[PDB]
Amino acid sequence: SASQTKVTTSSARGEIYDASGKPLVENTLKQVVSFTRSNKMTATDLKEIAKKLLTYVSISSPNLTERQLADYYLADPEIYKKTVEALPSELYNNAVDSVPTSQLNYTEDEKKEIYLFSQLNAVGNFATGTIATDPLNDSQVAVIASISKEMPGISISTSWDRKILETSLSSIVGSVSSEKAGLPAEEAESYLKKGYSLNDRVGTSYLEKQYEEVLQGKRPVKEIHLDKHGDMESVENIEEGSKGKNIKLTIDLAFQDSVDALLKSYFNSELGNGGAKYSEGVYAVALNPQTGAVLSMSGLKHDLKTGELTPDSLGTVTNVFVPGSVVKAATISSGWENGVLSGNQTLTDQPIVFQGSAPIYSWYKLAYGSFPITAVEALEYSSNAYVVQTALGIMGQTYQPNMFVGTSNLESAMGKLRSTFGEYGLGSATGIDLPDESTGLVPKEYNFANFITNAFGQFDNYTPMQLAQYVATIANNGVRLAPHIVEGIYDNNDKGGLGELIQAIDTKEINKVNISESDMAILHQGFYQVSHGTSPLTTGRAFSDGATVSISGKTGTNNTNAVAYAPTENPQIAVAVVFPHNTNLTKNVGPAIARDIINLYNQHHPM
Ligand SMILES: [Zn+2]
Repeated sequence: SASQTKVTTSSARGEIYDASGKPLVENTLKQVVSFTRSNKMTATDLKEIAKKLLTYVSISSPNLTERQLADYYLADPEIYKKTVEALPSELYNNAVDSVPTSQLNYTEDEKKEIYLFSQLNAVGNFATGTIATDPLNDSQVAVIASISKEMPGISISTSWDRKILETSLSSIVGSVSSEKAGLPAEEAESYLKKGYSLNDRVGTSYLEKQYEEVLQGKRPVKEIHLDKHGDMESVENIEEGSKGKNIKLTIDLAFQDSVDALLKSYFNSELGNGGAKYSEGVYAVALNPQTGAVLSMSGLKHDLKTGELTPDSLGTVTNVFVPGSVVKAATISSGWENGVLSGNQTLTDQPIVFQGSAPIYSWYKLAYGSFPITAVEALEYSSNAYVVQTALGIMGQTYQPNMFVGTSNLESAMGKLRSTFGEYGLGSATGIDLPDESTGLVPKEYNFANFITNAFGQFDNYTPMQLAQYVATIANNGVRLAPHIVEGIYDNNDKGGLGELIQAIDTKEINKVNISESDMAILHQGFYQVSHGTSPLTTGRAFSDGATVSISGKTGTNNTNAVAYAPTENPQIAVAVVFPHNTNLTKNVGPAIARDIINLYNQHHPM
């Protein structure tokens, strides 16, 4: 029978780099007081160590918990034997812990040695823990190092402050927990199970959290074995510690910055002319449709209460917007999957009149009367009649003007429409490499009118990322890919910086949309004619106006959203622009913004 026990110490966190290698985070090296605890140190011994250490360190904002107050009170061996004396070893510690009031009389200078006592008390037997204090300077550290021998247990070691660098990707990088705030409390149990200490610093937000396993530094491990009582025999080493592995993003700072500037430019323009007065902002996501790589995620928040403009790149994955007409492709796709439409089917474009409700029109209203229209043309002219007749078909009915609609098949129809939408990413999880994306506002309580509006993008709300995946799906011929913001995992070179490739994050297929290849080609013809058409009803000629490459896309019609991919023949970029609640009917900047993003990218990475 011999006693076994192993202790661990954390290392430097890996760093985060943009597509070109610029660092986005900083490990600033610092020196800290460390404490190594022995099974032999009593609480009175620990008290004596705190008081000696208080002469050398500064303690500013001590926020002691009752648990800590009581531990310090009960340290006195005589006062512990007395407090349990009046009660009706671990169970005996906890019951005696509910026996004293925390209304104790400790001077402010007293509260300081209680804080330190706490820090020493938190360190497990034989382990080496950090003793959090105010920043120590070079001279202050040299004093402590020289008188360490007088406080057995105390030493000076090297730690690291984590800081985020001022860039447009600073919001996406996320946060890491302090060594004082320690391991996050509502998750403490699930980390201890993994191997983490109590005062470890771990990603609590966005990328730091998502790639925690990659960024966390490898630990140096030591074993200690115990004799008879459980006392230290010798201190043997198992594993030598190293800096965490690095991650490189798919986003390039230069490009991201130029998209932010372009969004601000268009937003102010629209704000100035009054069109954007009640608009919450403008968001843009550009993806690579062959891989799912995220090329930029930009956002500009306009506060409707003060008026201020602030960056909001996370809005692309957390905020939801009515999509408008850009979703017409997904509704037509649903008609094909549910046997309502056959290839490029001709419908009458007519006002849609249901009993007990206002007629439904398209943007051109009555200007051309009723006329035959194909699926290609339905996308090109952005026809509501077409998608409304399609939706009504999914519900099992043929449109006749003035019809009373039976709603016996409404849950089934809505389910089928949303199911198709979900295949494109609209209302479902995108797969993106962040801990918590919104999946959109998809209401479970709805009626017939809602089902119909949903068909032309006027009910379910989606995020800008979902809308980008949708059009990247069309660009990738129906094969929907998980977006990823990280490109590969990287080693470190000789002095803690971007070394060589460990594991390139590879493409992930999620599903393939259940439509024919020729049906997918009909959606491609539609999206092309939106931008290249010659009809008075053609809706997106602005996509082509000064384009350096051939753009295909779809406008959203209040609402000035747009989606696009390019080049048409061999798509390498797919973009979604979300510009909610813009009242300018005159000129539609949605397509213009998407074109410019695509031009921006083409100038940066030639296609
Ligand atoms: Zn051993």
